[PDB]
Amino acid sequence: MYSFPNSFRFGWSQAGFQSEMGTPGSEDPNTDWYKWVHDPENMAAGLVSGDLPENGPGYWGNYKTFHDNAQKMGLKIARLNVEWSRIFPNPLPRPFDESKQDVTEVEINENELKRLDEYANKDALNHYREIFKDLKSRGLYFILNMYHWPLPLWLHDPIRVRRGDFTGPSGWLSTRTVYEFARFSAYIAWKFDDLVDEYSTMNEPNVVGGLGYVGVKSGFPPGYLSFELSRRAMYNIIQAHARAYDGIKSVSKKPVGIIYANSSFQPLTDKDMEAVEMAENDNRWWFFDAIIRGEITKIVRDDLKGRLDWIGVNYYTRTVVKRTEKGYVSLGGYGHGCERNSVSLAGLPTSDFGWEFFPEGLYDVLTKYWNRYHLYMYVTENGIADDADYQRPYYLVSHVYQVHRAINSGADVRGYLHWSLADNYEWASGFSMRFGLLKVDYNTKRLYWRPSALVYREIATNGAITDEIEHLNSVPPVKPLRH
Amino acid sequence: MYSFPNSFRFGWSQAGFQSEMGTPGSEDPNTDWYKWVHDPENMAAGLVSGDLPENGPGYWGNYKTFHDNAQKMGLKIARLNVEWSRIFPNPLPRPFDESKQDVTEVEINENELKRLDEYANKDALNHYREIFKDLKSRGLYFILNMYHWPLPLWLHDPIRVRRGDFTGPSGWLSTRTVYEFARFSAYIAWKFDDLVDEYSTMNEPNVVGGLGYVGVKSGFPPGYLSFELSRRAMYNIIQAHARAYDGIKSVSKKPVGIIYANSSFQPLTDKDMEAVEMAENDNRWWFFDAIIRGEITKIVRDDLKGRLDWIGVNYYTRTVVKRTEKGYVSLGGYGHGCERNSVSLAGLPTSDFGWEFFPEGLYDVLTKYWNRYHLYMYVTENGIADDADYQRPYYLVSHVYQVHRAINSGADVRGYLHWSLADNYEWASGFSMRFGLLKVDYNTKRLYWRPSALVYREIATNGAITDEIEHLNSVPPVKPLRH
Amino acid sequence: MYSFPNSFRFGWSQAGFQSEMGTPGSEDPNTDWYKWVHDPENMAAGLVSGDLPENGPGYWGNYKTFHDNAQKMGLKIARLNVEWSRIFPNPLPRPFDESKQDVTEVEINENELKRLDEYANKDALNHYREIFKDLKSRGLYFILNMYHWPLPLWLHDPIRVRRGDFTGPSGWLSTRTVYEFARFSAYIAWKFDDLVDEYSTMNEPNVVGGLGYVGVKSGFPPGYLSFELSRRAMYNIIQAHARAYDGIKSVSKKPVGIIYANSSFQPLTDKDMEAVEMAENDNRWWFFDAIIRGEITRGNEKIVRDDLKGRLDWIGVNYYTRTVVKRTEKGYVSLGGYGHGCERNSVSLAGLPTSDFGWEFFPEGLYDVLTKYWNRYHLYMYVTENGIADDADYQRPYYLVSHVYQVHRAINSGADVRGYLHWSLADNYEWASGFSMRFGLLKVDYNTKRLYWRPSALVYREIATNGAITDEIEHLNSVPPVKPLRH
Amino acid sequence: MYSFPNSFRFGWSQAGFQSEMGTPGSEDPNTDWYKWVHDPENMAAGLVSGDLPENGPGYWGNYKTFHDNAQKMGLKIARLNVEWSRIFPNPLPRPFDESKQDVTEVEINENELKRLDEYANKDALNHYREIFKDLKSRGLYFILNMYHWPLPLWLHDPIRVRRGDFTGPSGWLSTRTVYEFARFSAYIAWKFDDLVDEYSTMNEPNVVGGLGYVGVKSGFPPGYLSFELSRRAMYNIIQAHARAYDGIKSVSKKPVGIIYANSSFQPLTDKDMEAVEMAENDNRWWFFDAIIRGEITRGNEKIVRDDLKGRLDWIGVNYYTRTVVKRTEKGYVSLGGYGHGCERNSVSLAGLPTSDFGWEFFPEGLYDVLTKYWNRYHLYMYVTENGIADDADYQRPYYLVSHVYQVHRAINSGADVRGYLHWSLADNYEWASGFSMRFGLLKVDYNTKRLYWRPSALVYREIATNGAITDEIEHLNSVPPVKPLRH
Ligand SMILES: OC[C@H]1N/C(=N\O)[C@H](O)[C@@H](O)[C@@H]1O
Ligand SMILES: OC[C@H]1N/C(=N\O)[C@H](O)[C@@H](O)[C@@H]1O
Ligand SMILES: OC[C@H]1N/C(=N\O)[C@H](O)[C@@H](O)[C@@H]1O
Ligand SMILES: OC[C@H]1N/C(=N\O)[C@H](O)[C@@H](O)[C@@H]1O
Repeated sequence: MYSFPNSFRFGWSQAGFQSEMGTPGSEDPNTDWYKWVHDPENMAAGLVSGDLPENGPGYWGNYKTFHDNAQKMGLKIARLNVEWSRIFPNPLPRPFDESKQDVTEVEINENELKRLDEYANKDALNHYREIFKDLKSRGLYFILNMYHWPLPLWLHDPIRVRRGDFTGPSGWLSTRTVYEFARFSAYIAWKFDDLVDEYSTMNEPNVVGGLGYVGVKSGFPPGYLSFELSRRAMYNIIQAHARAYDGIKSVSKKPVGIIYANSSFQPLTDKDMEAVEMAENDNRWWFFDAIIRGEITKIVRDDLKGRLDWIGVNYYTRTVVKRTEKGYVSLGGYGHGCERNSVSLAGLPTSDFGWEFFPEGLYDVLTKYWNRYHLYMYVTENGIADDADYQRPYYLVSHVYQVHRAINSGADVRGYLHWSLADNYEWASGFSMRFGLLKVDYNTKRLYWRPSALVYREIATNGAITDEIEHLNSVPPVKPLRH
Repeated sequence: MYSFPNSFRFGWSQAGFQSEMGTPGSEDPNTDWYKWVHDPENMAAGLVSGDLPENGPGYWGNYKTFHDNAQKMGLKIARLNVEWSRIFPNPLPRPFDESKQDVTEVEINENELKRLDEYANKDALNHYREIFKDLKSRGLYFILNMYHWPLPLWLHDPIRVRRGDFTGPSGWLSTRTVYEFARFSAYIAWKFDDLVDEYSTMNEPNVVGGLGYVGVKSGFPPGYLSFELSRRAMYNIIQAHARAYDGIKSVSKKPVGIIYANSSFQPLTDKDMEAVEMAENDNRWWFFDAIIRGEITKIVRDDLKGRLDWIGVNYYTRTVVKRTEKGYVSLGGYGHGCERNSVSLAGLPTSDFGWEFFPEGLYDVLTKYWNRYHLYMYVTENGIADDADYQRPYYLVSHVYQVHRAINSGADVRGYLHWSLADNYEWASGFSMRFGLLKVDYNTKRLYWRPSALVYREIATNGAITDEIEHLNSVPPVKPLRH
Repeated sequence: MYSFPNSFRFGWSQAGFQSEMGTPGSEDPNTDWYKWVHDPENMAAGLVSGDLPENGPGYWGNYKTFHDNAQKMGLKIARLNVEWSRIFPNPLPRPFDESKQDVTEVEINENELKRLDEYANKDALNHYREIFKDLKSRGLYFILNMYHWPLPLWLHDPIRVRRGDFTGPSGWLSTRTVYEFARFSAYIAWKFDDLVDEYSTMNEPNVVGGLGYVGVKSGFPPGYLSFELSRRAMYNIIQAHARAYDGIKSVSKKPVGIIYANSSFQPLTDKDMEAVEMAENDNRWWFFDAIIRGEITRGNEKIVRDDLKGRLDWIGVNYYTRTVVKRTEKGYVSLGGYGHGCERNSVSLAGLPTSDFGWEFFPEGLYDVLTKYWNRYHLYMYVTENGIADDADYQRPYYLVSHVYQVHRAINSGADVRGYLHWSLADNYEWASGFSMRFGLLKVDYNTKRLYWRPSALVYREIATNGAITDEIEHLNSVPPVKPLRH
Repeated sequence: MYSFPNSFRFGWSQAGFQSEMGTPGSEDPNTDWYKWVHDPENMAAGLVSGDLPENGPGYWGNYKTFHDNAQKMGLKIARLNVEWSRIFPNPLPRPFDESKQDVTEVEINENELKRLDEYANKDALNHYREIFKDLKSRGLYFILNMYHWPLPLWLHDPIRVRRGDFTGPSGWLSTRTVYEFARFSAYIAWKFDDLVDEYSTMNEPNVVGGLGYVGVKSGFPPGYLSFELSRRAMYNIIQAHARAYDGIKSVSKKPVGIIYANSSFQPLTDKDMEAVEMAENDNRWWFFDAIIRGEITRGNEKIVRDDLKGRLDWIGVNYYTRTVVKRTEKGYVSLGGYGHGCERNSVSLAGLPTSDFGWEFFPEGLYDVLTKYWNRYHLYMYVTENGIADDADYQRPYYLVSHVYQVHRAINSGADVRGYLHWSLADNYEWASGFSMRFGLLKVDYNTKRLYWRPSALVYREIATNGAITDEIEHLNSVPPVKPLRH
């Protein structure tokens, strides 16, 4: 067996936009993402799937069922977010000089929170309180995340921006968003601190800036291709993180961290180890050096330094890189860039999404963070698109083993949260990518236990990979799978 | 949910030759099958795999572990056989006219059993008693089968016969075997009646005669190609069944049945329904009409009539047939005649063994037997070769559902026994075909729970296909599998 | 045997941007498409492959070898374009009210032509003359096409437009481009008419407008997503075609047609026949009714323009695969998993093999397309493109024979089809996809620029030299066996 | 370019039983193989496919058409056999001590030949003359082979032997067959020497003995499993070859060789080179050392037989794929998943594509086999068979060019190789597998008996007419791309 520390918790992560809608009464039309996936032109271009989130798994109405299943599964931790748009669906009075590059301080006090109070949707707040109380009643430790991608439409009209029009609400391109995000975060902590165990400001800010402004074929808002604007967005979201951290801490003593999108950077040949380090700097260290050490672009900002208590590690697969004349490049045919339901250039099985099986990468990522910063971590996402459940039992057990391995090496990792408890709306890809331990019938909103859920219940209830399921710490056999 | 009657039992079947050996001390070199798979010429011809049963899962030594796992899995029934060769490894004194075609009576009484007693291996008998006592102590209902293919070498030297030499011990071609089988069966019931709940005389006599003397590419002993001798073997094994039934009943009041190899015969087109009936007559009814009604080839034998209390239905897949000028033919590309790890001509997934997914066939077979004979049934075998466990969760739930369906239609089916609890020696194919709910590491003899075992535990402990696993009553998705 | 009329020609089609560059001194850096595929942001987004056209098959320098192989293969017809950008690399003097929606007339006279002649690149002109004279010396009948997608940069900066900046050169969004295209076409006809047998104004305007402004994941310039701007570009390209036809006719008596991208629209179920007609209207008839019958929609009204009516002598049918459509509450939709929307090197939802590009094998659609055009307009046709992405040459022998058979079938039904031009003689630069998609009868080694005959080229030679699908290769009129192929 | 010597010939090989029947009046029901494939028990066991040779490509009636296509394809050599059973359908008079292990001499003189002539079927003889004269009229050099597996039923009843009854005609288990084969070969030479350029005594004796008595799942007659009887049959077939060589030489001055089934033995790891040598000894050298050097094992002793020594003028190299071997405690073993032991239409354990028959693409092995024979014996060779089961023709263009290149390489290294004969010109009856395995350059429609040129036939014509792999097809000297193929 592989036994975990008595305090280690197994659980799951999910997001508001992806899971909440589906039950009549749950509809939240007020985000950039809602508008984006309903857009006629985006649909015709195939940038979005045509599936709509209001036809979703219905966590808003059915949360008690989700929680019942999580409890039966032996889970002891959950990470979810509140949707900003639900709490503040209408524009807030403008506060503050918008032309200033840096946002070093956002003053938040009791009076200001009471004023914000008057703009908040009370029905939304009460409902979230009901969801989280039910969550806590199952013995679930609660990590509350403030943001998992959708912005209020009054902060970002993504179609205007796609069209090249920067005169409207411009999302992460505007310091007004940084300012309001800080206040929103403080406001939520102020309202929910009694229920929350730990906080995250944000989920994967690198993906928001990266796919929003560079990887435009991904169909992420606002899909405006610009290196310069991707930089500006990332700069703003970093400041937003720091200002949200200060805002939360003005109102709570609880740990505040951040959740980030990771890949394990692997050398194509033994001559590519420098390329790996350059990739890690460019995709990981530059960001965390900003919010932990205050290092940014080359100065030190005291308002950025030390704004992090813990690191949420999301991990799915690797990225293979090679050294280049001018620098380095990532290679197609490995990691996230494989054919769906096939095999990578290394002969490793790929998921319904075309992502390569590579659990060793998780050990790489956890130990590298630990060695650099010595901040404790949760694995906040790890899972696989696999409606049939062919690969998931292996994917699950193998990655859990790599976590045990990281802890064995000295890394302080305090939980593993699978993505996800149930199938949900996979962004521009729609419902066809199914990540759940539980299968969703979208017609009836019924949840079914895929065999991996029975496997995870084994792990969670025992706090270990048991002797009986240890064989799943291996690669899915490729011979019976599609090539 | 699909709930079964309170008296219905879920369990498993296994065979002595396939599971017993593997632990030092368990070796049984005294069968036709042992000699057959060790034969240098058979190995060079590829008729046998080259794997040897003494390197097996080791039920002989490890039975307590098998039973522990079965109990944890919620199983309540088991069907196993004693190996004839273990109990009588040495030739018995010749009794009886060998030239007579019919064996209508075998006189067995107390004195004769006491005499046989003096030739029996006491160590083997005591060991089986230990295995079965442990089995009963887990709350397992016990179906004891007398025969599952290997014969004592002193009754059958299969290499001599393969070579065309009929002067030696000739197995089912000799009425001496019919005579000794009747006595052996009576002897075992006499020794074990206190432990046994129900009896089977034989496992799949049609396969012994069919592959032994016609389907010679299967590498089954003695591999002598002869329509005439296949008929003679089948004639003898039928009489053997009847004489074993009388012999058991001379010593016990408990139910005595037989286990038979079934296929669901399906019409290629709607013009082939006559072909189906001809196939069913030729492969099923002729045999059961002999041992139930005494009808044989065209007379009635009173010594054959009514020799059956129950029917063991083994079922894996269908056979597609078409009408022919001269009669009917079976079609390649369906049922058992598909490519391994692929798809049939109907687009249905095939197993590691090349067998087509067709659970509806089981409903067909159970209801047809019920309607003809009105004898109660157990599903004595059903399973799939699937080391990876990709298809098994679906195979398991789908077939269990078809049993529920048969019962719903009025058929008296009293249990479902999966083939098998753990991986074992798949005859001429060796160890590579893995049918277990539990995976065997043959190096250490350790057993692991494949996810289907967790699924089966759900079914068995609840006496139902539960709401949560009901989605597995479907065909494995073929898109992610090999074509 | 399937024998063709004695006058029928077998040949090939090729485009300037895709095949010219690759030999020393052949580079043409002056187009929208050149800038588009070199753009750092386009490359990082994966909109373009990273492959560059200047590393291509080298027709500019190696044309004699291309033509040697075409002659050896028994080909008797070719359709190529001149690249506008090579002839006019620098801007011409502003002539004309850019605010006017319609361009009903473009006056071109001999004096105007002689002025234009002062701005034309003479080396480029002379080189094209050398290429075309060699072509004609092989006994190849010559269809000269004026345009096959790239525009001079001075007429379109696609990066600016991608960024949503409409103050610069805007390509088909500007009537200036319409005006200049007319003059350009008249000019090329004026200079080359002695070498040309028939003219086409343009290749697949519907793709330029459709992928440029709607199908933006395709990585075609300017990649600005706008239904309204797609409509505007299509409106301009239609009037450009008409003005180019009048311009060519002012200087030549020869036939002037257009080449258009076709799909065979097929009903998912027997209840989807209406859906097909609606798709045919929306993707085909609306365009050809504008340039043949003068019928068109301007803003929100349905009018006849006398300046558009009758501007077409022949139709170039480009055809690769079908589109499967189904009827919807609000209209019709096309279905993934058939036609061009399949997995690469696999099988469609109908069990038909797909190409290296994920396009479904459906030769029957060529019969559908040819006979439908014939019955509507009764204008003669050439099949101006038909071919398959297939480096290994597994499917091409079947693809070629089967589609050629379908043209024999169309003629048999009464359709006036005068030739079949395979895409392409050799591998070339497949737009945003780069070099990996190989459509050639001849394989190109891009390192040495050497050409190799795939077995389909030997098959094609059998067809062309005999003017028939011979008895000996007739079995290739069938679907490539799927069992040995990837699924 | 890979150019061959001016004297080198490209051609094909074909067998009587596999190609002759299919036309009215061509049936030969009088062989062991005919009875074997019609046998009800063999059919029900799946030992044989159920396909029947009398439904075959019809060379007996259509030979002129076969030869027309071979001439069109530029072929200059052919190797065929006469079927023994057609010439002597009824038993001959018993001559000779059947209990003697060795047959050191078979006296044949002109008087004996004239007596044999009284029993020969004259219609069959005249028909073969007609076939062979037509063959020679195409400029085809003629290798006549005496035997390619089927024996007259009066010499072998394979069902009896399958049943373990050795009292009837026992085929290669009886010296009577050795004795009669010698007379038969002398006889055919006597009758046909004016038409023949070179002779082979037999095709692949090692397969006859090996699959007949050991590899019994292959469904080859008599399918009686016995190491000892396999040894006995191989011993007899060896002496039959020697006696047939002396018999032919008594009547002809022409070269007399033998055709043998080859595999290239390859080491799994660098520690398996000894294993290869042992496999080469056991599967190849032991046989050829008997008939060239007279070295052999009788019962349990190693002797030189003067009556076996030097009975060979040339070696026919048949080659399809490799065998991968590894060293074992007790010796060596060959490995599944490489060579002929792969899944059909898939990839081997080495990632190389497999044929319709599950045979791995390994042209390098032909170089290995040719040079090894050359270095051991210094006898000239023809590649007498090489080809692939491939109905679709996906892999054959690569298979053909690559193996032909390997023969060019062998000659380059000094090996005297005088021709390459593809198996086969057209599809035919593949033994126990039936018609489904298609090896032809030409595809056969078995309903009409029409022949079609697969693209590989056009490729082969390029090679044969030029006497070279030309520059234009040189890219086919490569492995078929696996990505678009089934795995
Ligand atoms: O793609 C799976 C999963 N992965 C994610 N990042 O990699 C997102 O956080 C989550 O919203 C998404 O659903
Ligand atoms: O082939 C699976 C299984 N199936 C069986 N019959 O179909 C045999 O009873 C059993 O011994 C064998 O292992
Ligand atoms: O996609 C192949 C081919 N097909 C075309 N239309 O479909 C284009 O005219 C041509 O430039 C392109 O290369
Ligand atoms: O298996 C193809 C071919 N190969 C052969 N040896 O390998 C035989 O001589 C020939 O008869 C057979 O048809």
